[PDB]
Amino acid sequence: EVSHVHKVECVIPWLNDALVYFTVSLQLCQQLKDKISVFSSYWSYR
Amino acid sequence: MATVMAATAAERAVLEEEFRWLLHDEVHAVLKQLQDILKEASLRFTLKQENFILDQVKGVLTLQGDALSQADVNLKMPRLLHFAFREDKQWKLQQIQDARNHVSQAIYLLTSRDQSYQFKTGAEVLKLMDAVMLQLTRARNRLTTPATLTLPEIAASGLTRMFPALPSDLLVNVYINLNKLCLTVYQLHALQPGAVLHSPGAMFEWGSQRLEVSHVHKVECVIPWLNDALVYFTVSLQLCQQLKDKISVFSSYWS
Amino acid sequence: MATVMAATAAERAVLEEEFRWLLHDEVHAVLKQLQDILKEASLRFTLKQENFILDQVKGVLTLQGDALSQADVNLKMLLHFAFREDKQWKLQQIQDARNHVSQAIYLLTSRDQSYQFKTGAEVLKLMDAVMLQLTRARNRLTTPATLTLPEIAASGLTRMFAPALPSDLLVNVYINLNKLCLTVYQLHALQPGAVLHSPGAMFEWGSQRLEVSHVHKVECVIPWLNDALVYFTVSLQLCQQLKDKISVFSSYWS
Amino acid sequence: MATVMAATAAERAVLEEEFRWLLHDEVHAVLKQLQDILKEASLRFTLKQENFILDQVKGVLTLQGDALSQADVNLKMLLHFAFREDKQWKLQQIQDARNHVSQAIYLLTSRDQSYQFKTGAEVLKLMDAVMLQLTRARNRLTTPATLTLPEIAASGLTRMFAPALPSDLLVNVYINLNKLCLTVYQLHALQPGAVLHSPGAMFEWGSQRLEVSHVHKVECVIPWLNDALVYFTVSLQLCQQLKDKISVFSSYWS
Amino acid sequence: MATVMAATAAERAVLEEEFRWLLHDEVHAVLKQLQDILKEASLRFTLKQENFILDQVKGVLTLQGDALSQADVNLKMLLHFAFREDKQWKLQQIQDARNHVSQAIYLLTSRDQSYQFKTGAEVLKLMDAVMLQLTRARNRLTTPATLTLPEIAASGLTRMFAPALPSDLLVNVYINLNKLCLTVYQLHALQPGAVLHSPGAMFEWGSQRLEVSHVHKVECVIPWLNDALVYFTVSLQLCQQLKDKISVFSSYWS
Amino acid sequence: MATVMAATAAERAVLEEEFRWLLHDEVHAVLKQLQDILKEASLRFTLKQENFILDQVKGVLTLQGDALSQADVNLKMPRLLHFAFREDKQWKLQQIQDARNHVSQAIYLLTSRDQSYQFKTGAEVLKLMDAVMLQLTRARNRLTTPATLTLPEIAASGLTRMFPALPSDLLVNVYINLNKLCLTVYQLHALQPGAVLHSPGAMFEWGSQRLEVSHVHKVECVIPWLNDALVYFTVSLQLCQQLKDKISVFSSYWS
Amino acid sequence: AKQENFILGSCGTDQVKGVLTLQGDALSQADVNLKMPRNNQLLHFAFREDKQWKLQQIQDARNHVSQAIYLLTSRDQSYQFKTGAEVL
Repeated sequence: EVSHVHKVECVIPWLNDALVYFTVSLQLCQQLKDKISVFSSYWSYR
Repeated sequence: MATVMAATAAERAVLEEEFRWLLHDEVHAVLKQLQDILKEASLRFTLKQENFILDQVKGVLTLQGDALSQADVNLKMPRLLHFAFREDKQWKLQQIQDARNHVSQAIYLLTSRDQSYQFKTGAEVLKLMDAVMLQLTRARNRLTTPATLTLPEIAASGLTRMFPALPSDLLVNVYINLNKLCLTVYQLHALQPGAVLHSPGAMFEWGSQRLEVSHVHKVECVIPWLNDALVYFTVSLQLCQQLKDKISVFSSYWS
Repeated sequence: MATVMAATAAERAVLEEEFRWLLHDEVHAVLKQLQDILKEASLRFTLKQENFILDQVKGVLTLQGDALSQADVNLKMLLHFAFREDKQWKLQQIQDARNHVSQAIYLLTSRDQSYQFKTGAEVLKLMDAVMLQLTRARNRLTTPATLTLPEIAASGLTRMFAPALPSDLLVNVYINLNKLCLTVYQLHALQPGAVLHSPGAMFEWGSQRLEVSHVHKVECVIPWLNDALVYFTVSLQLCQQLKDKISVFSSYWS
Repeated sequence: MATVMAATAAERAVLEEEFRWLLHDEVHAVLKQLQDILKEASLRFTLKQENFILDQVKGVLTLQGDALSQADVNLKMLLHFAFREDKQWKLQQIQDARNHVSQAIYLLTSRDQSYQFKTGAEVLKLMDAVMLQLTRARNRLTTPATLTLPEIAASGLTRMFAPALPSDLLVNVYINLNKLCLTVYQLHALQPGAVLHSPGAMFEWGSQRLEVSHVHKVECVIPWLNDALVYFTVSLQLCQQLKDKISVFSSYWS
Repeated sequence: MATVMAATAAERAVLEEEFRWLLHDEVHAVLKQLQDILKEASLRFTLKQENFILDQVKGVLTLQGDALSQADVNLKMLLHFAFREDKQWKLQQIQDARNHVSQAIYLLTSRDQSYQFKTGAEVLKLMDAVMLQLTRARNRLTTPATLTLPEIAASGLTRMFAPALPSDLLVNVYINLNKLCLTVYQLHALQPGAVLHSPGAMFEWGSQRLEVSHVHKVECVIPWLNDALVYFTVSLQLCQQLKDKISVFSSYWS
Repeated sequence: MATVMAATAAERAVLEEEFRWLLHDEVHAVLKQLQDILKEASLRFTLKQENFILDQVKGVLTLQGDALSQADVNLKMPRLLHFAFREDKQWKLQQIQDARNHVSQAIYLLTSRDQSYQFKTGAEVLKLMDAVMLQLTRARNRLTTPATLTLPEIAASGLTRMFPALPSDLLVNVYINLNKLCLTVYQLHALQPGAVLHSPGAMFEWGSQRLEVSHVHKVECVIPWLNDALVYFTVSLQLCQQLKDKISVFSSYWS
Repeated sequence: AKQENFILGSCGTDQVKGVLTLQGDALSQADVNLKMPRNNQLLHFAFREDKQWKLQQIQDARNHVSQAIYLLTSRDQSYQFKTGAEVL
């Protein structure tokens, strides 16, 4: 049986950087998708 | 008594949930059917007949997909003249390209969704339906005769350049009208010392000269695969509308 | 099965209904209590002590309702002052407070006590209105900060004393929450804003520039003002309690 | 040029992202601190002094948690009173306060500390909930104004004294923010409302009409109540600070 | 009849127009007054007394603006302390308050006084902004509750005394609304949170665990802080009055 | 001066009130007219002609209300075959039932209101109008040719079972198109080792076999009472729209 | 420079403290002090030989990153797209 639980933690700066990069990239992708959909809904991409 | 009310509330909650699953299955069924129909509609725009014969002015046009690959025209005057393209050249009909784009977008809207999520209110389905229907109605609308094409725009069109090379008493326009490939010849008349009418007696300026439409000759021919495509659009629109209506009935029923 | 479910909507709906009747009775109980308390608060303002004695300045003021009917003041600088004729200086704070009380009571008595309880937002609006009136009355009773020394000078009170008084003295009488306050400002013009009310404050008056050299403040508790304030506090709490219960109810069944 | 602009959306988006991680860490830091402080505040209410001595009336009260286990009172009118058996009178204010604390702590411990910060409106809602619980606890600890003399009479406390006591006396024990309060109301029925709690207040009880002739009030500071209140104040300020920082952030990047 | 009705829209519209010009003049009057008062409040923070004397601990502090330039302290435990060099400890509360004042004044002076009165919601927004700045200044001046003993220890002030001082003493200097406050915490580490600031409070510092054994608090009124606070209160009331009049107007003609 | 402004304000208040009564009377007038027209439209769906003769394929159909009581069909092949129902059986046309339901609902919307209340803003009238118009437009839409009927749905329809009993090289469909009773015969062709087109060359699966439509024969005949009903729908829709527009003009006029 | 040693926990607030050396996805060291079971005792543990503890989360994430980059780089960046749907 678990009697006690001890949890310690630390920010990992480069992991944090990675997450930030993932999020920002996701945002770039969605913005591009939105522009493409907006344009394409009326005009042809080519 | 609280036990009655709780067991009870569980009974209504169960019925509503089961109905939510029914509606889930209905939604995805209709969506799948939409992808099938719309992909067939898509297949109609790319390669079926290619040569078409179009009154008192006659024409043989070879149309491959969206490209009017050739256009051979005979005009019977009070006198007959005969025209053709540069042999090497193709005139693209923008309406078909546009329509094909809208179809492509609709199909993307249908295939870029996870067909595996649990059912919700429906407002999201409603938005999907609106998007798809907008694309379909736009495709159909583009296929229809554009009213806002001026005679100077027709003159400035590449099609005039595309013919033996011919005078400035004649303008030639080829367009699509729903389910019909259309050839129109405008016979003109320079005037002695707007542009929207397209009827005999319409006036406009071109180049640096002022011109009047003297006569208009209109011939047309049904394009079978365009007709199939339009039929597909209509059916898809109705399927979408039916799904929207059922979702509304459901949502109002349990609220 | 649909019969189970119909029985079920019925029993839930019955419980909720009965609870709305409970809340109905509670609302009107509280409202009636509010009218009682507020009418007593009202009775404090109309007509109980009238003479009041207010350590280097002392004064005897006769206050009748909102009217300061007499003010006999002794100042050690001993010089002595009184009112002329039988004239009364009205303390506007009391008038204003009485007005807010009157309005609250109107809000309570001009309503249909055959309410057949609806939702509660209407009750909530009523509660807000009444509470606004009460809090405003109490706020007015409190010492007004935004009174300038030139406004004090331009007040009729300065004109009001017998013998006719000097331009090195200003007299102000006001109410601070629940105690009659008498303040004497001793000035003297300087050789060749107005908000601080403290020694060393400067301001203009008439066509001359003056500085407050010191300030004398005496005060005395007014029992019926205290009663009124207690009534305001209790009424506010009753209102708040009703609002909170209504919110709990409405969130409970929604 | 589009490449410049893409680089540009990238750098702005990176800065904003990093700042959201900062705000993420700040939020959880504050939340953890709130749980610590509030759990200590909670520990003050459960089980530290138990015997308390409360100038013309004096009393010795033994208070265990929310239960007034004994109350031995001497009154100069000298007469002497005590509890019967080993019975305890519960002070509901403490119970209520403890409930609000319990709720706040639940609000803090029943949340996912793997938040991956979103916007802040959710944090803001949490902050509002907790602050409401704290402010309510503190408000309850404060002297309730809306307690009528007949409610005091109908309270079990009157029944609770040994020897069995007279109908010219009422006894009330309550908590005012942080100090145990004992009040004795001396009455006497008149010959052929209820809210003021002051000498000269009139009310009905049983089938007889009574008037408060005078009131005796003694009080004593309760150290752990004071600790709890200090905790409430500090927690409220921490919450407010977090709300304000979130608002600054959200307005800054919007 | 339409002529009657046209005349009629004309007369109503004229009355409402004239009243908007009245409200226009009132708004700008109040605004100008606010700039005057707030600029004086501002003048209190920049440069008037500088030396202050703050019953078992006593101290002489020289405070210049926001900078505590010197602090000579005597403690009975008699031991004596002072600053090193000619260094100044800045009291951040004063800096913050001065910032809020600066912002309020900007809000007032960066606006077009050729307003041609519109509706009032814009005025209301301005009033809200200014009032927020004032209330924040005042709140900051008040004693911060959320300061932990380890934060006090980590403060530069502990490092700041000559002779270099012991680890059984902590010194904190802060401002509480309007009076310079000096507090000495007497500690002693125990044998093998931090928020209460009272005797018997426990916390960690460095790598050791410490408990506050007792606390000594002395304070002294700062006259110009008091003036500033009075200014804040008056400004807040002026703002509130303007808001209320605007609301009455807008509800009156709607 | 306040007396001027008050008497004055009373003058405008009086004019606006009187106009509100005018609009009240107009609203109820239009509503009554709607009940009359719609009840006549309703009466058209229940009992007028019952026998109908419907190109190169011919038919005599007996239609009673919503029930196709009999359908006698001659098909002229390259060779003629003759078909009839079980004599005893009736095929119900769902479009008519649906339309009749919408009409019933519209009439309920009109008759279940107190024709005696004082006039208000109109938003309530606007909602009533929207409801009624939705019912009418739905009735009309249902009467129209349903596009979303697949060939396998036609095969799975009871109508096929209803005929002497006939092969699986023939499918028979009877439906309504606005103002025309329609009979369509699909001539099929099993294929050697979607379904939406309804045109020659369309493919689909049925039973456990794969089939292709080889030819399509379409005949139709006007149904007089359906035409009357449709005319009624159109007129009612216009009456509703006119009332909506007038109410909007009023409400914008006095705001 | 990129950080390799990380401090988890404090001496006073926690009963566990650790200095973990994390290299890429690999936990190369975990040097841990535990103040258990009593508040004056302390036990000590640390990695054994030159071992790598793989944090699977980091490896997986890195794989997905690689795949995304592949999707972007497995294209002729002089490739004109045909429809908008292809880009989507």
